[PDB]
Amino acid sequence: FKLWNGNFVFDSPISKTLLDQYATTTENANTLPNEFKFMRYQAVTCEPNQLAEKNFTVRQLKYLTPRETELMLVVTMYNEDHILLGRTLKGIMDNVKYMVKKKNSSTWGPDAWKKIVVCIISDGRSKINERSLALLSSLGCYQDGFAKDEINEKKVAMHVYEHTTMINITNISESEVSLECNQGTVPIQLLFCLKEQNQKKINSHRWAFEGFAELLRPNIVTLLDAGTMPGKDSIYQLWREFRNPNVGGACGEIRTDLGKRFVKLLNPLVASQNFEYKMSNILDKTTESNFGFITVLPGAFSAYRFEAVRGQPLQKYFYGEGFHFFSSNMYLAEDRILCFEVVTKKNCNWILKYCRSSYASTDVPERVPEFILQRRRWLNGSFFASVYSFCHFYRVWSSGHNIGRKLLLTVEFFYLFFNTLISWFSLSSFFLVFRILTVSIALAYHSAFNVLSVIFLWLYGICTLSTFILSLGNKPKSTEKFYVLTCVIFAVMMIYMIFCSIFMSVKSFQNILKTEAFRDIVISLGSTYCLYLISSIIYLQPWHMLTSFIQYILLSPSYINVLNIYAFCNVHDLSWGTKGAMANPLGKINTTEDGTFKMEVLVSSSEIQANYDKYLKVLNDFDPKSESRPTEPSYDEKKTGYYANVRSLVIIFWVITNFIIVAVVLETGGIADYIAMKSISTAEIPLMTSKASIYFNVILWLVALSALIRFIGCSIYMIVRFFKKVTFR
Amino acid sequence: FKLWNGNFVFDSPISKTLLDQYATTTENANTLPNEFKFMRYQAVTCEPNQLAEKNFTVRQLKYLTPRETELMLVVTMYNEDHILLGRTLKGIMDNVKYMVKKKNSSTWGPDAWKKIVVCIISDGRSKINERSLALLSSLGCYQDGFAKDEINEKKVAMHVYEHTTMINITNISESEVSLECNQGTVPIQLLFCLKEQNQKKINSHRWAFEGFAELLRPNIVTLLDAGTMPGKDSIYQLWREFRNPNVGGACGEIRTDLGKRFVKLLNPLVASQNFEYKMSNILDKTTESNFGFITVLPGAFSAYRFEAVRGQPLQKYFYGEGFHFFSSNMYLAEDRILCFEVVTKKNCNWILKYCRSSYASTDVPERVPEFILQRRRWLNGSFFASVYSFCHFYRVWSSGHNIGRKLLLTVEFFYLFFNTLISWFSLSSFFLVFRILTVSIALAYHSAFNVLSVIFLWLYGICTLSTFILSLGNKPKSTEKFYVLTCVIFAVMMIYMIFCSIFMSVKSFQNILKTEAFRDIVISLGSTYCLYLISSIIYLQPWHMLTSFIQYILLSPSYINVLNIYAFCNVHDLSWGTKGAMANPLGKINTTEDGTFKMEVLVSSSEIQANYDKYLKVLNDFDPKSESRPTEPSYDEKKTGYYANVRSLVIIFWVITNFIIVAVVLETGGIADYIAMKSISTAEIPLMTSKASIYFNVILWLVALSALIRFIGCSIYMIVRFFKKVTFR
Ligand SMILES: CCCCCC/C=C\CCCCCCCC(=O)O[C@H](COC(=O)CCCCCCCCCCCCCCC)COP(=O)(O)OCCN
Ligand SMILES: CCCCCC/C=C\CCCCCCCC(=O)O[C@H](COC(=O)CCCCCCCCCCCCCCC)COP(=O)(O)OCCN
Ligand SMILES: CCCCCCCCCCCCCC
Ligand SMILES: CCCCCCCCCCCCCC
Ligand SMILES: CCCCCCCCCCCCCC
Ligand SMILES: CCCCCCCCCCCCCC
Ligand SMILES: CCCCCCCCCCCCCC
Ligand SMILES: CCCCCCCCCCCCCC
Ligand SMILES: CCCCCCCCCCCCCC
Ligand SMILES: CCCCCCCCCCCCCC
Ligand SMILES: CCCCCCCCCCCCCC
Ligand SMILES: CCCCCCCCCCCCCC
Ligand SMILES: CCCCCCCCCCCCCC
Ligand SMILES: CCCCCCCCCCCCCC
Ligand SMILES: CCCCCCCCCCCCCC
Ligand SMILES: CCCCCCCCCCCCCC
Ligand SMILES: CCCCCCCCCCCCCC
Ligand SMILES: CCCCCCCCCCCCCC
Ligand SMILES: CCCCCCCCCCCC
Ligand SMILES: CCCCCCCCCCCC
Ligand SMILES: CCCCCCCCCCCC
Ligand SMILES: CCCCCCCCCCCC
Ligand SMILES: CCCCCCCCCCCC
Ligand SMILES: CCCCCCCCCCCC
Ligand SMILES: CCCCCCCCCCCC
Ligand SMILES: CCCCCCCCCCCC
Ligand SMILES: CCCCCCCCCCCC
Ligand SMILES: CCCCCCCCCCCC
Ligand SMILES: CCCCCCC
Ligand SMILES: CCCCCCC
Ligand SMILES: CCCCCCC
Ligand SMILES: CCCCCCC
Ligand SMILES: CCCCCCC
Ligand SMILES: CCCCCCC
Ligand SMILES: CCCCCCC
Ligand SMILES: CCCCCCC
Ligand SMILES: CCCCCCC
Ligand SMILES: CCCCCCC
Ligand SMILES: CCCCCCC
Ligand SMILES: CCCCCCC
Ligand SMILES: CCCCCCC
Ligand SMILES: CCCCCCC
Repeated sequence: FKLWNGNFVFDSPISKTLLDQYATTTENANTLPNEFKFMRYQAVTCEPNQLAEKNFTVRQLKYLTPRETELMLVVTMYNEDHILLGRTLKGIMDNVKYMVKKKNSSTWGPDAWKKIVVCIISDGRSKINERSLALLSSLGCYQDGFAKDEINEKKVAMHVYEHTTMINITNISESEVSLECNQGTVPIQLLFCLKEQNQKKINSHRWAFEGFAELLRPNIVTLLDAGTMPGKDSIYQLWREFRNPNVGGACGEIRTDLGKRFVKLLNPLVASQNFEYKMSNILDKTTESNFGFITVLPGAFSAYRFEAVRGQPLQKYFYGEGFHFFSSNMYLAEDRILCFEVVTKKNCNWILKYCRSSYASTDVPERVPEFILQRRRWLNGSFFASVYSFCHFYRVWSSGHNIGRKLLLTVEFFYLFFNTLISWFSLSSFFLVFRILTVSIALAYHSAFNVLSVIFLWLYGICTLSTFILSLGNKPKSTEKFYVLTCVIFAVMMIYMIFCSIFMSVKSFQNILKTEAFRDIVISLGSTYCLYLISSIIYLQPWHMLTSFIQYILLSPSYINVLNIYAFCNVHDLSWGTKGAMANPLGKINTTEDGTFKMEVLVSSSEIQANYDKYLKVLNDFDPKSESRPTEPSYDEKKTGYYANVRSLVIIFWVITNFIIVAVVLETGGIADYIAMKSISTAEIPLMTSKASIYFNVILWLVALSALIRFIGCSIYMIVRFFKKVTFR
Repeated sequence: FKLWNGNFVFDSPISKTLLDQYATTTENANTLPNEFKFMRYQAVTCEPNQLAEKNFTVRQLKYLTPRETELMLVVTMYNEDHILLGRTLKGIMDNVKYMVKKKNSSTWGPDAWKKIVVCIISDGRSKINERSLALLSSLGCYQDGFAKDEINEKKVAMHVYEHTTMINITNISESEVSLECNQGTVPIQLLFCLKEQNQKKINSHRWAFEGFAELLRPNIVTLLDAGTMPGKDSIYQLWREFRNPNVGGACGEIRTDLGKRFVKLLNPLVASQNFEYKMSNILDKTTESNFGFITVLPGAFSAYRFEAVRGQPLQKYFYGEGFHFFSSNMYLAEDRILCFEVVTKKNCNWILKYCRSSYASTDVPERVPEFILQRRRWLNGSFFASVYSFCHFYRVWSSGHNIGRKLLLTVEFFYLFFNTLISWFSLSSFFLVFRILTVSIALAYHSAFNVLSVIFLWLYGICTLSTFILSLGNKPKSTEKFYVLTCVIFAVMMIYMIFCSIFMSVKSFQNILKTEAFRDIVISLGSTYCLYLISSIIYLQPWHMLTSFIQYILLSPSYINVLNIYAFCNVHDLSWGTKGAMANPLGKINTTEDGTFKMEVLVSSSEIQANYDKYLKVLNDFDPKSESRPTEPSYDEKKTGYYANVRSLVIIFWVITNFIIVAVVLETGGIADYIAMKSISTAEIPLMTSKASIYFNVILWLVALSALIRFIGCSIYMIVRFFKKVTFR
């Protein structure tokens, strides 16, 4: 063969069984376009940054009339099953089919399938699922065979497969995938590109944004994840948000999958997450979109404009530039930095908008060990992305917005840090609320309320201590039975804490009709629970305020005492290092010959004496006077020693600054003794002071105050969207 | 060559420069015995258990008159310097020289160097120090060259080098080693045997006890360690302990090296360990030897009788037989099991005796991070070896002792467990002593004693919490500067605690001459410190009660709060597992040809269709109805999950059972509130109760009581030895 400009570009045909299916579609089975009956293979053996410099090309450039690209759909995966992968492909194909049948459109039409380009980017050739790859092979986009790993002393970086198929999935069952090819199917051009070795996930986005997108030059770049299934017309609704030239990014809403006939609602750990997803798409995202800055939830469905993300925003996302705090830990925020660098771009004005008429369902974990490992990634990233934004809020004023937008963004950057500070102090708030409430009901009614207030404290301190020891030196998959018991214990504590307040409040009412507990039934149940229901009704989805609202309350104590403790003890996921310097000089003959053969035996007396004097000389030049610097750690074992130091300094500052709040309200830590000894000179300790009644009201005023802003923000968004709908109708 | 019975046995000569030195010794430089001018090499390529079964042999068996062995000295090492190795060899050579000049002896004499056989067992061929091996090469016991790694599809297990040298070291300086060969030097038979791959240290003892010792068949087997230097005649004095046939093992005493002209006494961390070594060889070892059961200190100098340790004692030391508590953690006790299985041997009667006229000096750590990592091995082994002995104390009565010895051993097995229980509860004892003493001086004199009692509690709780976080998820070599600060803080706390007691006691005396603090200067300073001095004077080494007694007191709080915390959080030294299943099918050509060459390209349409059909068939047979058992952990990654579970269960039971003692004396943990609420029905909390004065005397009575037994035991041993000396004179 004659390789093309130093590159191995091969062109193979397809199976005979597959071509016959395509032949039935046309009205004359004699000829077919070359794009429908071939599969271009090529090896890259270079970097994604210099893909266009090494005379590399894609299949879209070399046409009689060059094709333009309007949407580039990226779909990353890593050893997912062949059922999770099919769900995303089925959702993608239906949207493309929908966008073809549009009658009146200046962009889309009956020949609009030449714009969308699907791009699957797998990770690792030895880690991809065996069954998932067979699904791609059944679509005509994979052929076993050519896997050249090197070309002229150049290891290949990644393999590129590409083909324009005409088979789209019809129905995904629980154990089967239905494939069909009829007159009502649209062709989908695939660009399956498989990587060689495992390189995390940020490198996968580097192969797309800096790689193929640099050759195709699309308008919009949409990000997906294997498992997420877009809706019937979710692709089209998200594309309509770029009508005005100010938007530089968008995302829809994400929903949980309830199985078949709503069967997955009996699980207390699935119904709990069904209420948390709803309350995040109704109270938080709308309020963030009002100002003009949003952060996409993990697993969601997002799209960026390729003109906005080009240059500085992409330079500080991939590389980001030692061992400095804001440069070495910045990978923990995932892509939340990309959303922040777009709004604050110099001499430009881009805003992020939240679309509501585009949804994407997904599955959720149903076991406890698997559910803890997932939130570990979310919490560590949502905590660092708000500390980075607050310390760099001055960069908004160097942008190109007007005067109103800058002031509106500065307020939101403070309102987010206030929410972060509330969540940082939530470990010492729950204990104080639990302790000032059980004691206060024992000083008023006695009876059996005196022993129950001592059993629950010891049952709390034992479960809290065991979570710190099992998170610093153990895995959550080994000891699975203990976490379930801890969750049940916390749920029971929550039930008792709820009952005590109702009892005290009803007694207070009966003793004044026939105060800390008087306004406790007025602000924590009348102004917090009512606004949630009103906001849900306004959002026109009021069917989750009774379905799965009880289960979320019982698992509330396990969101701040089992999930925050594990997420802070595992920040960087270090691995130290073993290595080893095996003796390179080895394999001295094999003596395979049974006998006779003597090989080479040194008998040279002079050589023997030279060797003996060569070992005798080593003991001479030993003087340690010039003490050389000890062998410093490489670079891979010295960076690990830095991740272990910035992680032990966060656990200490999180425990010490939370115990100070407890030793100012409860007068623990030896402070009450100090007052008593000061009072015995000019001698006893009260059980409860007056500082436990001021604090018990402040921590409940902030809870209902933060639920008041989320209602005004949710209502303004709907009011504006209703007028937009009326005007555009 | 004609290999011997399936074994590669080669015989090389020595360097010409080395033979000339030997030639000067004899009175006729014409001939020399073959043992003095050759070096036998052999590869083992088998197991130590079956060394004699594969027709293997040593150089001592094939003589005109077979030689018998009286002492087999084992010297293990692992990447030690060439100065530490020379110190042991110089000490060994001087003892052999001393044992030759004895005039009247029925065993030793002028030709007694044929009995002692030195055996150096290095570990790892790629880990041995390159400079230390040159010292062996300069002795005529190593030749670079033949290092065959395989023979007829059989990997070599270990390499055997052996030669009878005649050069002994004269003086070891700080940077040089002096070698000489004169008329007053004795030959030493070396058996340097170098291992192939790193296999810990228990395997090294298996190569000796089950290996060479099975062919040489010695009388006594002495154990050493590179770095330990025996005394002038320490070998001979330890051999005299086997005169009577009841002894089945012995050991001497170990001392610290004070450098040159006592220069290493200025270090507070070296002087502290100088007083701990003395108090262990004067109060503990003598008392244990009185009963008849002793445990050798780490790094010491011990000897066993090969007849006593043969069979069951060696079968349960190496193998010891699942995942059971007393079978999987038994490797933590090192060789302390061997000492226990000798005394309780079935139908036999062996006792362990402690010799006092044989010493061996060694170096000690002088940095803090290096000192913490060493005691981590000692504490984890001395705690498990006493729990195993107490739960199996019934095995003494099945032995062959008389009636008195069984009763004497049963008492000692309880007295050791009592000492272990005292040390298990030492975390909550120091805090109680520190807290009941600083508060009590603030309720009597006020002034500045009210603020100092609150600063020290907060300064204690911050240093105690940071030691649990830095030991469960960090290495002690990284954060070196924090441990030094923690030690200084604890030392200052100790000084303040000492001053408070003296102040209170002198006030108590002055207020009765012109009670908890009255007998506090009578039992904790009059009956504890005096008995130490009396025992030291009786031992005839009373020069360490003022030299390094102050430094040991200041570092006393750091022996139970920095060393016990780190030793319990790191019990098994687990490493989890990474592994990885790299794609075995790989290496798809190299395409090295610049052009033209097409190699093999499949174009077979039928084969292509068959391939497409075999990838299409995988999606068919997928039915998950028969849910197979998930892939269980191998055996190496499942055992690690068991070591992590038995280690988190020890840290929890050590913290919970120590906080209960604090919540019964100080009435913390919510218990005082319970009493107050019970008292408000039929309402305040006292600062100090009467249980803090009963406990403060009990914990000081046990301290001076345990120092009273160690004096009687130390005196009885010396009284008996004096009569033995008088009778044997
Ligand atoms: C010997 C200890 C064994 C257990 C170790 C557990 C693990 C980690 C280290 C813990 C360090 C703190 C040990 C406190 C020991 C204790 O039981 O001491 C009590 C409680 O004292 C209080 O206030 C209670 C303080 C609770 C602290 C919880 C953790 C806080 C972390 C940050 C610590 C910062 C400094 C805190 C200093 C106290 C003193 O009671 P009292 O004599 O005043 O009772 C007077 C009644 N009339
Ligand atoms: C929110 C916590 C943040 C810090 C977490 C630190 C790390 C690990 C988990 C610690 C679990 C225990 C938390 C105790 C919280 C606390 O500050 O609570 C106090 C102290 O209470 C006491 O007694 C002091 C108890 C000290 C316990 C030290 C460790 C013991 C380990 C085993 C625990 C076994 C169960 C113990 C139950 C208490 C209640 O003070 P009060 O309202 O009675 O003061 C009345 C004055 N008139
Ligand atoms: C008569 C006053 C004392 C009554 C004590 C009753 C205790 C009942 C405890 C029941 C279990 C509580 C949860 C473990
Ligand atoms: C004088 C009476 C004292 C009674 C103390 C009762 C203490 C009960 C502790 C229960 C702990 C339960 C842990 C699971
Ligand atoms: C199979 C995984 C289940 C996870 C949730 C466990 C239950 C949590 C709530 C318990 C409530 C108990 C009320 C009595
Ligand atoms: C005079 C009425 C006394 C009522 C006492 C009730 C005690 C609490 C009972 C329920 C405890 C929590 C069970 C989960
Ligand atoms: C100095 C850089 C390394 C820090 C390692 C962690 C030190 C933790 C102990 C000190 C905590 C101080 C809290 C006020
Ligand atoms: C070599 C030592 C490196 C220490 C790095 C410490 C970085 C600062 C950590 C601050 C943590 C603050 C948490 C709120
Ligand atoms: C390292 C910082 C330590 C701060 C300690 C603060 C202790 C609490 C002081 C409370 C003062 C007011 C008491 C009523
Ligand atoms: C989550 C809010 C943290 C900061 C405020 C905490 C309370 C401060 C004390 C309030 C009570 C009054 C004490 C004098
Ligand atoms: C006049 C009564 C109060 C006096 C307070 C004096 C405090 C002195 C503290 C000195 C440092 C203590 C160790 C940090
Ligand atoms: C009403 C006056 C209260 C005074 C409280 C003083 C607390 C001092 C705490 C010192 C902590 C030092 C840690 C290193
Ligand atoms: C170089 C390593 C030193 C280790 C010991 C540090 C000092 C311990 C004792 C401090 C005493 C301080 C008295 C004021
Ligand atoms: C009436 C006399 C009062 C004396 C007060 C002494 C206070 C303690 C001083 C030393 C503190 C510890 C220093 C290391
Ligand atoms: C009374 C203390 C109970 C502690 C339970 C939590 C620790 C469990 C560790 C893992 C145990 C695995 C075998 C059951
Ligand atoms: C698979 C779970 C294994 C758990 C093993 C637990 C063994 C017993 C540990 C007891 C520790 C006692 C310390 C005093
Ligand atoms: C798991 C075991 C828990 C035991 C709790 C014991 C608490 C202390 C009881 C003290 C009773 C006497 C008080 C004066
Ligand atoms: C180290 C000894 C541990 C066992 C005994 C601990 C003290 C027991 C209580 C003594 C005081 C009296 C309480 C009623
Ligand atoms: C260079 C590192 C700076 C870290 C700044 C952290 C600020 C945290 C919030 C402080 C105010 C509550
Ligand atoms: C972010 C939440 C912080 C903690 C708020 C209070 C939790 C307990 C509420 C109990 C209601 C009965
Ligand atoms: C969550 C509530 C659990 C207990 C059931 C309600 C108890 C109400 C008591 C009212 C007394 C007047
Ligand atoms: C930032 C750590 C928590 C403490 C915040 C300040 C508390 C001041 C209390 C003053 C009481 C008089
Ligand atoms: C973050 C908001 C903190 C508000 C603290 C208010 C404290 C008020 C003390 C006096 C009440 C009468
Ligand atoms: C099978 C495991 C048995 C462990 C026994 C431990 C005993 C510890 C001492 C109990 C009495 C204080
Ligand atoms: C094994 C030792 C346990 C703790 C004994 C008491 C320690 C503090 C002594 C203070 C003397 C002034
Ligand atoms: C270890 C002692 C440090 C303080 C110096 C001695 C103080 C003695 C005070 C006596 C008062 C009567
Ligand atoms: C074994 C764990 C520590 C507790 C030992 C028993 C204490 C009993 C105290 C009884 C007080 C009335
Ligand atoms: C291990 C020895 C424990 C001894 C406990 C004695 C308790 C005595 C209580 C009554 C004193 C008057
Ligand atoms: C998943 C079946 C119900 C579990 C209930 C746990 C409390
Ligand atoms: C770059 C660090 C800025 C800190 C600001 C704290 C208000
Ligand atoms: C130029 C910086 C202006 C900050 C305004 C904060 C409200
Ligand atoms: C972007 C339209 C003006 C906003 C002004 C906010 C004060
Ligand atoms: C009144 C004391 C009761 C102790 C046992 C409660 C279960
Ligand atoms: C899946 C394991 C369930 C254990 C329940 C313990 C209460
Ligand atoms: C349309 C701008 C609204 C700003 C205030 C949002 C709460
Ligand atoms: C080793 C030189 C003296 C150190 C003293 C540390 C307190
Ligand atoms: C084999 C376990 C014996 C336990 C004895 C406890 C006294
Ligand atoms: C046969 C067991 C006898 C035990 C005696 C203990 C003193
Ligand atoms: C071994 C000599 C007899 C000892 C009896 C101890 C009671
Ligand atoms: C009397 C209060 C003093 C507080 C500061 C002590 C250093
Ligand atoms: C060797 C490092 C010494 C640090 C001293 C800090 C007080
Ligand atoms: C010679 C036996 C002595 C037994 C008692 C030792 C304290």
